[PDB]
Amino acid sequence: MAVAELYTQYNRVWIPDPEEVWKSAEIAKDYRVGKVLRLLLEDGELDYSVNPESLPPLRNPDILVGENDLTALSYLHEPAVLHNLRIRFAESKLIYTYSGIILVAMNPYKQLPIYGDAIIHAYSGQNMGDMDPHIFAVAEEAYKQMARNNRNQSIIVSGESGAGKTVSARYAMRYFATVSKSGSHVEDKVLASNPITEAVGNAKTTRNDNSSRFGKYTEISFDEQNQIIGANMSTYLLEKSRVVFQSENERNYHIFYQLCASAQQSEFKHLKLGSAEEFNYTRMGGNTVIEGVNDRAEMVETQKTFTLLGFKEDFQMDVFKILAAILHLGNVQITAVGNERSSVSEDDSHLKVFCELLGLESGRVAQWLCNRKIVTSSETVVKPMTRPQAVNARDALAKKIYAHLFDFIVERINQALQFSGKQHTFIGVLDIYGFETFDVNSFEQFCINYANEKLQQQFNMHVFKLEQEEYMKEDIPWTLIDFYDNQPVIDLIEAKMGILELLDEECLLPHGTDENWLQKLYNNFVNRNPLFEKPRMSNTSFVIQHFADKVEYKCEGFLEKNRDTVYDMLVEILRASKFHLCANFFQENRTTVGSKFRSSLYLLMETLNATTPHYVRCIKPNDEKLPFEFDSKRIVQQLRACGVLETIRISAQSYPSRYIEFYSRYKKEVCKVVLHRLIQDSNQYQFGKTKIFFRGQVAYLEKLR
Ligand SMILES: Nc1ncnc2c1ncn2[C@@H]1O[C@H](COP(=O)(O)OP(=O)(O)O)[C@@H](O)[C@H]1O
Ligand code: VO4
Ligand SMILES: [Mg+2]
Repeated sequence: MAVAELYTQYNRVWIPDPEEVWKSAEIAKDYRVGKVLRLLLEDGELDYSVNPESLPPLRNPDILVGENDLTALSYLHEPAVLHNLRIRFAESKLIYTYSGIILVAMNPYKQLPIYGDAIIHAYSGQNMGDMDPHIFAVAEEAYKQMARNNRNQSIIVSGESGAGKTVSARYAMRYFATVSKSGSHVEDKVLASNPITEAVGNAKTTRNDNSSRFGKYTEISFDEQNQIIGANMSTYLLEKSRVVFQSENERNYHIFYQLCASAQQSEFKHLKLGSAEEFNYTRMGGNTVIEGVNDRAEMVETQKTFTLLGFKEDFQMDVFKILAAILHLGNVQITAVGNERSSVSEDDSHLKVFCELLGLESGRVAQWLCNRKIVTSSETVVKPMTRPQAVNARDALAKKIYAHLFDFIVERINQALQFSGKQHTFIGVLDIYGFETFDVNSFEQFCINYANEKLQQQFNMHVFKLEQEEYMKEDIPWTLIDFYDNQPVIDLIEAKMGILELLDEECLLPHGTDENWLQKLYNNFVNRNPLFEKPRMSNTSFVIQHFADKVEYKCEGFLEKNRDTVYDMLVEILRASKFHLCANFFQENRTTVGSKFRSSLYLLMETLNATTPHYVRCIKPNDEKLPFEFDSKRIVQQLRACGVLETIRISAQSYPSRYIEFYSRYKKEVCKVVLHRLIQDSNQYQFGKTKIFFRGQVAYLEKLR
């Protein structure tokens, strides 16, 4: 129709380019309705092959600065979004951009002076959209709605590893803490909870120098005057294998390096530590230092933060003792005796420190690192362990001790953040590990990536399903916006016949194996479920089509990691610990890791669904942690994965403000003909079965009051 009349001389379009995904091209001669199109490139010209139905994407008119909200784009398509963000990022140094209520945040990889108190208060009391896009605006909007509607809110940040979720979450929490002040100083303690959990919960990966290896949901509690009174942290599966293993250029958890960097301080001498390079549990990656990070200085800050939360020096030394003990455990020499047996010397210097610190008997530990007890009714058998088996038992114990320590710190943080008053409302801040893939992906990545699928599902259910259904039930004209439903890959993972259920099945077999489980995966899903693949050149791995990328998983270690057990005799020894904190960990007060995880995510998703969400979509602009560097191919891959274009389409098309409430606030044939004969714009508001939808057309009537 008129479409062809838009493609004329002097006009520009987007065409595929390998490097920048899309490249611009100017139209030479006007277009004729119905097969080709002549364009003048930046360097030369060609007759662009064209589909008369789907002509090349029209380019938008240049503006001095990229529009603050992408819904404002006349021609809404992928090239427009990619280009607007590039211009705002590379040229204007703007990391934040609106897609309606949904915020897009680009990782600058550079400190920006835009988070000060003056700016915080400039955003306070303002309406969403009045100010430039900013994480504070998202936070203010949630605060505004909580107070005005007495409704619980959620800040839900998303994106792949290193995109900037944790940073966004912390700045949102800082905003809340500042505008709630002056409380009659609980705010300082709520904020302190983040860096503590980072010290024991974050570590350097090749994607992120400060990668979160656990999921976090922090409910911030408010009183009736909307002042912070406390908070509660829910954590989700910590990466345990991190304690005893690192791949090249990766580190263990930060606090180990903070501790080792403090080895020669007087207060720490009794822990008998050395450099991080002495210990097997911290040296494995080949590099113990993070560029720009002084681990000794971080130890000092960590100690201040513990103190801020009310954890005195003795409490701090007690956790440091556990951490030191774990390090020494990793350096306990286990030697091979023949081919079937292992041995640990009771005089092993690291074993002695380990036992001194945790108050254990060295003869007992050495014995039961290298042997296992088998109790039947008829008898008790003691079998030797091979050195590999002994190492595995040793490392399992280390992981278990650390897991308890982490839970213990979280629990005590929650005790310190408790309140006696009544919780009027709360704002929940979600910060979980983001999508990640490496040369070698295992059980850890599978769980993280499954969690990210569920979050994308929760986003989609709210933004696309629930929202568009409301319109259809209210019976108004609505053109449907398509989105990619990731329910299938989710079912493949979590449902009755799923990967995780099959893993649980194999784990019940006493002679279960990773290989037998993998074969069952092949048989059930190869050439049967499209989202499941077997590489042509591998009989040890499987591939999953996730919303964001395809990921290849090695089967090795899935059973072990799903079972997550320690030998009874080792647990019994630590249960008899003469160190109070350790004995508490292993005191006596079925389901697998995979099953506990599913249940935890189910409860989290329904927690979120019972709040008003506020979505922040974080994008990692490049893979080299470079300041304001725009990698087009990687960015467009993330935009597609998060359904950013579709989010903008439904954002532009949606009615922001939504009969019985109409009359009383300020039959249905009357109220309509009343408003119709009141405002000359019939398009400025659409009437439904039981509600009238106002396009900011609703704000006009407000000021008339
Ligand atoms: N707004 C920001 N300002 C400055 N640096 C940032 C910002 N967002 C991210 N970064 C940098 O990127 C790093 C990784 O971000 P992070 O939030 O920890 O990632 P994740 O999404 O995996 O939680 C930050 O620790 C910092 O180096
Ligand atoms: O690297 V992040 O795990 O914190 O998503
Ligand atoms: Mg993080």
